[PDB]
Amino acid sequence: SVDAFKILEDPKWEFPRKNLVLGKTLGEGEFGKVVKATAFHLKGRAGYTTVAVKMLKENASPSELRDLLSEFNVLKQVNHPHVIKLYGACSQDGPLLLIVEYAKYGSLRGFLRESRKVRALTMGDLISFAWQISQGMQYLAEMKLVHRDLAARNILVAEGRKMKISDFGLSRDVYEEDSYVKRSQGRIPVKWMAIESLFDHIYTTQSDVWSFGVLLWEIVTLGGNPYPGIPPERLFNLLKTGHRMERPDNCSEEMYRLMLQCWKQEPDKRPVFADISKDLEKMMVKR
Ligand SMILES: CC(=O)N1CCN([C@H]2C[C@H](n3cc(-c4ccc(Cl)c(N)c4)c4c(N)ncnc43)C2)CC1
Ligand SMILES: [Cl-]
Repeated sequence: SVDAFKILEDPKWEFPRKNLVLGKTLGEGEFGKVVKATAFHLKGRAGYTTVAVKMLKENASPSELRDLLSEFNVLKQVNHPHVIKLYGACSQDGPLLLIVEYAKYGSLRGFLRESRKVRALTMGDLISFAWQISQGMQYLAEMKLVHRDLAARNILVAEGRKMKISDFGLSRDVYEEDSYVKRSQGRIPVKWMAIESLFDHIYTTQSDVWSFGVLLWEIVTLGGNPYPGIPPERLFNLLKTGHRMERPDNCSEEMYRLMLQCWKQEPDKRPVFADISKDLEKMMVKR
């Protein structure tokens, strides 16, 4: 009935728009506009706190609001150190604003791309990043939740070079809830899509392991674009015929072995994030 525009008000998460000073735009993707801000008297006590506010673009489409609200409810449920922390919101009688943790160093891909022309990033730094994101995904899988997109773009980096999983707009439950859900078709970048997602549109938690395998590639390549040059059809055939991405330039032999474990044909035989987090710690403790 009620048009999707009208949003419900959650009492715990509603923050006064009067107690918020917006500022410099941090980015404006298809997800929406995110600006830097600081909020006074946030979560009880007592001073101001520098945050980041996502919002609708000036030319927002209904699906953008539908996904921004689908991003809201997922952020409400989850609370984890390596998952960007939702601090508040501004829904009623005004533009919808999501007050979220401020991860200064920016998108992980932007963090990796900036460093290779310039800060110095050791190899031990990269395995720590994947180990951080493995724990965060481990937490989300313990919530029995699929994140779907998972890429070096959607991962954030906070103060002290700490990872924060973000962009929960496309998330879905591994076991469905709504009796009638409108499925958001073909929104995931084909290169990060698991073979089954390409084949049968199935986005499981083991599919996010496939996504994590591509993410590992992005990290070690420092922002590299996966499967270069290949069009969409040629990629589907490549994965169907059996080929994957080859061992990247200056990547560990046991690290590349893990990447192929995530691109296994059968999702049933794919390592789980809890058993992946142990594989990444074993890599650092040697060094
Ligand atoms: C086109 C494209 O591929 N781009 C790459 C990603 N860019 C994002 C803006 C920047 N960003 C975002 C957030 C943020 C805050 C709340 C939420 Cl709910 C979400 N999802 C994210 C954020 C932050 N808390 N602190 C610092 N920077 C931040 C990364 C946009 C452009
Ligand atoms: Cl974003």
